[PDB]
Amino acid sequence: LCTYKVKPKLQRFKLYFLGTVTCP
Repeated sequence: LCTYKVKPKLQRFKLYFLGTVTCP
Protein backbone atom coordinates (compact mmCIF):
# COMPACT_ATOMS: atom_id res chain seq x y z
CA LEU A 1 0.00 0.00 0.00
CA CYS A 2 2.23 2.87 1.36
CA THR A 3 -0.49 5.51 0.68
CA TYR A 4 -2.49 6.26 3.90
CA LYS A 5 0.27 8.20 5.81
CA VAL A 6 -2.07 9.03 8.75
CA LYS A 7 -1.55 7.51 12.29
CA PRO A 8 -0.18 4.03 11.21
CA LYS A 9 -2.45 1.73 13.37
CA LEU A 10 -4.83 1.40 10.35
CA GLN A 11 -2.22 -1.15 8.99
CA ARG A 12 0.58 -1.22 11.75
CA PHE A 13 3.45 -1.60 9.19
CA LYS A 14 5.24 1.56 10.56
CA LEU A 15 5.64 -0.26 13.96
CA TYR A 16 8.25 -2.75 12.43
CA PHE A 17 8.04 -5.05 15.57
CA LEU A 18 6.91 -8.28 13.71
CA GLY A 19 9.16 -7.76 10.61
CA THR A 20 6.58 -5.44 8.88
CA VAL A 21 9.23 -3.89 6.50
CA THR A 22 6.47 -1.96 4.60
CA CYS A 23 4.88 1.55 4.88
CA PRO A 24 1.16 2.48 5.49
